[PDB]
Amino acid sequence: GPHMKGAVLHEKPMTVMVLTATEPFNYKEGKENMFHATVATESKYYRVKVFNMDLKEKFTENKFITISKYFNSSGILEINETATVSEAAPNQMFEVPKNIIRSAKETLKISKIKELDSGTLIYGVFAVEKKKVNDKSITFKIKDNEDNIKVVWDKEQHNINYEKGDKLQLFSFHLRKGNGKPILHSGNHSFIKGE
Amino acid sequence: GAVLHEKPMTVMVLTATEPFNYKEGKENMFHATVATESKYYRVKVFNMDLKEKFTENKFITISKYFNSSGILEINETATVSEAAPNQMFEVPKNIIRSAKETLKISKIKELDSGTLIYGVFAVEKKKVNDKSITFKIKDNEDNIKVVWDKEQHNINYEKGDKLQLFSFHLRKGNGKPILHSGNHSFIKGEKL
DNA sequence: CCATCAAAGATCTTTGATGG
DNA sequence: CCATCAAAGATCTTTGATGG
Repeated sequence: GPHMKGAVLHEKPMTVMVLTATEPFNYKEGKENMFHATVATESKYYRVKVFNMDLKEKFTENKFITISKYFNSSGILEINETATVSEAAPNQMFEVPKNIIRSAKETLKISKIKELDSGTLIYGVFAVEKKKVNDKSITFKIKDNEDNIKVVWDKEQHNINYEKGDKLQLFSFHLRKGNGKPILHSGNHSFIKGE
Repeated sequence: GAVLHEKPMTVMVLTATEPFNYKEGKENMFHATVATESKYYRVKVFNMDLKEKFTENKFITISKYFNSSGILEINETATVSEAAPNQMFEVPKNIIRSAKETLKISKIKELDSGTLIYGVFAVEKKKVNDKSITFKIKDNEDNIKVVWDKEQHNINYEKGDKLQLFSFHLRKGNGKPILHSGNHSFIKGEKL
């Protein structure tokens, strides 16, 4: 089945414009690489997790593609081996509204992130106040104008590309509210990179 | 701070442990318990030349020793002699019994953080961690966690056994009282 | 009934208070 | 201005709730 549990299959074809995509990366040892992308329709942007590396080229910025038999997990799309992805016909193309492009690249305030439900996937670019390397984890204190929060990565550390002073790019991190002590924690598909 | 007592005191030796390594690069130490006519004292001995002197029921006269909040500490600068008969005496039965008794855990929990704790307790559970070994000990009223993080070698006691503790430190932090190993801590046990 | 992953809690490391 | 050492704080593990 889908890499995201509970994800629902959508057979109906949908045409999107690719806004951005990450390099592929190893998310789990012994498994094929994945990448993250953001795509948009005339009315909505979607975060997308792509598990078929045949599709690297099709996820080029500003390209229009038609996707079918993809999975939807709480608004996050998953494209795996069973999906069909083709280049869109010129007649299937459209203009993405500016507000949608803007929202797709925006990062929520940390204070607002903290109000979301536990388990919500968090994406964004944040200033780093401190980085701490431990044996079983790397932690970051990230911050903005108004607030700060801890980011916890407990996965393989070798391939993280982050340099002192960089802003931190987060993809698919999980909000954990704990009990008034919230953090962002890596999960199965999380990706982290300096900007 | 510990108080130096230059004047001689004659005591009877009640019990003493075998010597053990308490700190890397240091001479061994042992624990003992001794008594006068009127009081018992727990004792820490750091001069191993004195081990034969600390045999059960022996009367010894101690001088230039330290009293550290009720615990006597005997190092190289102390003088320890065999007592003269005229300094010998009878240790009353209630003093000997008090020397051997263990505080209820419910009373231990009320003491100040940092108080040194000794006693014999039933073991309820043992857990081995990466860098510590912990035990749950109990009596008829209460239970408490013991933490050993000094050497990470096997402590071969488990549920049903009895654990004898020497100079463990009470920590109350977080409203969660524990007994924690410290500089001079030692564990003996009775296998089941 | 395993797998998941967040909440709860234990363990481990750092800080800070105290004294000599 | 070392040495202790317990609390605070951070990391790490265990537990418990959910869902295919």
